[PDB]
Amino acid sequence: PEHYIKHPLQNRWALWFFKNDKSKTWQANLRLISKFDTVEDFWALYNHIQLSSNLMPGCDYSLFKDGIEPMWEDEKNKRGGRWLITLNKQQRRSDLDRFWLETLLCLIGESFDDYSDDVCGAVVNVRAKGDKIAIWTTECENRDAVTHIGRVYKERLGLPPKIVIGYQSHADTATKNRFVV
Repeated sequence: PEHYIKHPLQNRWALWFFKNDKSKTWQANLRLISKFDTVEDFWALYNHIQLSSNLMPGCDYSLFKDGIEPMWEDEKNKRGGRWLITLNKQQRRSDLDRFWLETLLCLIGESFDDYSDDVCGAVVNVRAKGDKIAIWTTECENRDAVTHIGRVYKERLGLPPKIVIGYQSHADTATKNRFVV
């Protein structure tokens, strides 16, 4: 049966796109692209869309578990936060696309062991002043889960142990770091 069945993923995922249009509210600029729940359907989608480095400034991609919208207000994000990766203008070229794909694989591959259930999704923001990639988790007070996801993520990204990344709550963002690894 390994011959003809697609490989189902642990979760079904939704990809979202955001395009900055000052005519519209922020929520109105957020749009679901499509969903998938197999490895094959993931790659069909990835191979079909623009690399993040080719997006116009002001655009975002978001990959979230089906039923979680990529906004702070979702029940699964209101008490959560994000591990934040900040990219200077030069890293748009060097690391943006490879960091984002690694992040996508950390999500769909459930790479954070027992704490993968705390993952909600990830977001890449393409911006003229500097890009951002982040993994969103559901509960910023679960120190074990947050710091563990943060350590795994930093290692999968290949970041030097010289560098530090930080985790901030969405509540703080909507109005500093809570954890660092």
